[PDB]
Amino acid sequence: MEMEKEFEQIDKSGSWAAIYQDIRHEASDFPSRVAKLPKNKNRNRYRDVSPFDHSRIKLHQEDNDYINASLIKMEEAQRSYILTQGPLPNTVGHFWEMVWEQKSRGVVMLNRVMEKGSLKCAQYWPQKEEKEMIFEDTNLKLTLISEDIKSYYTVRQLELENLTTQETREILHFHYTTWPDFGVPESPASFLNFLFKVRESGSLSPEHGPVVVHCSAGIGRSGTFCLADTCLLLMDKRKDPSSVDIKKVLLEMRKFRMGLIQTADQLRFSYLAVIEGAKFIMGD
Ligand SMILES: Cc1cc(C(F)(F)F)c(C#N)c(=O)[nH]1
Repeated sequence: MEMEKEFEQIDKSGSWAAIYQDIRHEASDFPSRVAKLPKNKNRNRYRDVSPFDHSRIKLHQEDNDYINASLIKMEEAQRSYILTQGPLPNTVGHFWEMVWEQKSRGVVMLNRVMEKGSLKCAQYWPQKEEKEMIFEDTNLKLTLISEDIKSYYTVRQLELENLTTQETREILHFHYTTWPDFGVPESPASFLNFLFKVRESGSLSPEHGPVVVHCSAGIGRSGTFCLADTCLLLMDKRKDPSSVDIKKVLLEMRKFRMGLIQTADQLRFSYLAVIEGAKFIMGD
């Protein structure tokens, strides 16, 4: 069924909440024993959003290797992603340790530090060039190199130093600053423009570690980014582009982290984004 035809029949019958509950019913359910140990209690932003044990990202430390982050591997597509929660006050050093240890090139942030009059994350990168940050706990220095503020997003160059060794690496911060407080955007055009800006940078390419992607909980907004990116990749890759089924790709991705796409509005938007993206993909 050409994805767009399925979109029209679902939209006309008014059945997005219905379809979404079905995906939630067939989703995998694996154990997250480590996320729940008493010691890890202040490392989780939300009581009901946890990394599955089989796919969790482990820190290289002997003390406590735990972070709320999952490795998502889409095999046929040849693309991996790290999905994580917005850092907390006491996990900002762990966040930057993960970026270093996994060799990531880019970080994608899809929330504002404050939304709905509350804090969704910590201010985990420097606001100014001359005022760097040290994370004592993980032996790291982070420096703002450059900022490029656009209408729908901001792009930043950061330098990360492991003070243990004196090695430095350049990290790219892609910040989508315009998701509305409520709901999803009206047109996917600015979100697709943003996705392609991340792609262009090399941040999603196989010669780097996996990209790190986060929103507040790391499952909603994040899930949409990854779902859209994987579905366009497979359309470009397969012999039959129309054999790409969004529902199947989602369920495959939910094998690695719980709860990816949190509302039927967000599922509906992910179809829109892929559909509009296929005009590019397909020679246009
Ligand atoms: C079973 C399965 C499904 C998918 C799906 F396409 F759906 F995402 C991929 C990918 N990529 C895979 O490697 N195995």
